[PDB]
Amino acid sequence: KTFKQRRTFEQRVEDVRLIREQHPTKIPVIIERYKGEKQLPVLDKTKFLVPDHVNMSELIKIIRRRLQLNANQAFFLLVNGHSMVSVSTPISEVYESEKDEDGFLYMVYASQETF
Ligand SMILES: CC(=O)Nc1cccc(NC(N)=O)c1
Ligand SMILES: [Cl-]
Repeated sequence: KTFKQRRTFEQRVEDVRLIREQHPTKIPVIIERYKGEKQLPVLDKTKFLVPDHVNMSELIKIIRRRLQLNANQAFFLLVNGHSMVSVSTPISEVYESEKDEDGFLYMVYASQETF
């Protein structure tokens, strides 16, 4: 059902290596809806190539637009399984510290802070 369940560790590593070769300025991001989530819709895809200069605040705005949310729908994003300490960090810096061993950066979204 989840990305890590659909693709082998070998397959995920090789896909991150191809993104380094073909899209060297992009961060490879996996974005999934929390398995408990009732309110927010599912995304149209799972794997996102994010420009490495955007900060987490801008990436939250990007995901809100992709989900076509309105002003008063709540949205919380986990990175590497936990809350973001800051939304001001460039995603290139977030990637270096929070990347998975497969080389993806894993994010999960919910309408509650309580995941
Ligand atoms: C055994 C082997 O190929 N290793 C390796 C390690 C890091 C990066 C890459 N290539 C890449 N396109 O990111 C390949
Ligand atoms: Cl690129």
